[PDB]
Amino acid sequence: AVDWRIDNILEAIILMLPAMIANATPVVAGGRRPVDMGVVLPDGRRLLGDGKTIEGLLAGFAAGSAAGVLAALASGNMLLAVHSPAIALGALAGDMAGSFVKRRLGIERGRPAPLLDQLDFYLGALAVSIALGYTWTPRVAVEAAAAVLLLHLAANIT
Amino acid sequence: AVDWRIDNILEAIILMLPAMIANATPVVAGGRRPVDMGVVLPDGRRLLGDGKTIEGLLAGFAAGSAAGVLAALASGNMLLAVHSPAIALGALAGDMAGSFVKRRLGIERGRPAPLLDQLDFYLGALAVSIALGYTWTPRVAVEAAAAVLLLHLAANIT
Ligand SMILES: Nc1ccn([C@@H]2O[C@H](COP(=O)(O)OP(=O)(O)OP(=O)(O)O)[C@@H](O)[C@H]2O)c(=O)n1
Ligand SMILES: Nc1ccn([C@@H]2O[C@H](COP(=O)(O)OP(=O)(O)OP(=O)(O)O)[C@@H](O)[C@H]2O)c(=O)n1
Ligand SMILES: [K+]
Ligand SMILES: [K+]
Ligand SMILES: [Mg+2]
Ligand SMILES: [Mg+2]
Ligand SMILES: [Mg+2]
Ligand SMILES: [Mg+2]
Ligand SMILES: [Mg+2]
Ligand SMILES: [Mg+2]
Repeated sequence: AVDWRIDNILEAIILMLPAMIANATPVVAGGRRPVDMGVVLPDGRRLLGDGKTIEGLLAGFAAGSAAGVLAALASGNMLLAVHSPAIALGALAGDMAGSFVKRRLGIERGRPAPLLDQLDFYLGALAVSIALGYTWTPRVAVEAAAAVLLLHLAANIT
Repeated sequence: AVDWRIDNILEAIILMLPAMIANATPVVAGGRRPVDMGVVLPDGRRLLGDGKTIEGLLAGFAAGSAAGVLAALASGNMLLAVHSPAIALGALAGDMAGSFVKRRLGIERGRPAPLLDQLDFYLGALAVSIALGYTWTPRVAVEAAAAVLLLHLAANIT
């Protein structure tokens, strides 16, 4: 069950799974057309870099929308099918905002920014869910962030 | 005033100011003897790197202890003079743990790891305060973290 007060970790995980899926899909869908059209800024660095492709955004968005159907059916909350596309967009925007910040700091495309690399999409998606009218408790907002960390390190321990 | 339930941002700021001061002091005190004795690990990277010096740790510890005297006098809570050295140590340990993680990821000494570079000392200090018996609310734990970010970006906007 998902209501407007996100106050347990399973409910956060249901709400956020479209974002997680939107964030993870571009690594398999590939892509080769950069969102930033290859633009370099006056600091010598790409605006976003090659890691952000238009095929990535579309597959991520498509995947997040499809997952929100599953979130809506699993939870009985049909609003999840309407909200999950917007949340997917926030996840995708936050991942790009993180790449933007890495480039401005001189961090080359692909080099690790620990914490930021794992949480940027979560923070964009979280921001959108709040713009949509959801209230998070701070504890469950922290737990979900740590659950994102645990699964990323869970993805790499396998 | 500082009690055992850290539940407002000013009380968190008083408790944490020794850690902030412990974390900031090594950048001026210099230092040239690495904590890691120059050891390189089998992955080819330094254990900690040159950025962690023994003079840094001592000046940081000294500074954090001195600040806890000010925290104890400002708040009327004499236990702050006893706790602030341990909290300073947690701040120093967390900053080293962050450098450790950067080296294992191939991030060279001094290259930016945004978020991690600003929060590692806060997380060590927070861990020690909880080991000491303090309870944080999640909201004030998040606020203080964002206040650390805001001041670091405040340090750089001046
Ligand atoms: N909008 C996106 C997001 C990611 N990806 C693909 O997924 C990979 C991994 O994503 P990410 O780790 O975020 O990109 P990085 O290669 O690490 O680049 P950056 O340093 O900007 O994070 C990218 O290389 C890219 O192949 C994509 O095509 N389009
Ligand atoms: N225990 C410490 C902590 C820091 N410093 C000094 O303060 C500077 C800045 O601290 P920090 O940013 O944490 O070190 P970095 O140079 O960025 O190295 P790292 O990549 O490991 O973070 C260091 O270069 C070093 O001169 C020190 O001497 N001893
Ligand atoms: K990323
Ligand atoms: K640091
Ligand atoms: Mg609820
Ligand atoms: Mg670049
Ligand atoms: Mg990456
Ligand atoms: Mg209190
Ligand atoms: Mg090294
Ligand atoms: Mg640094």
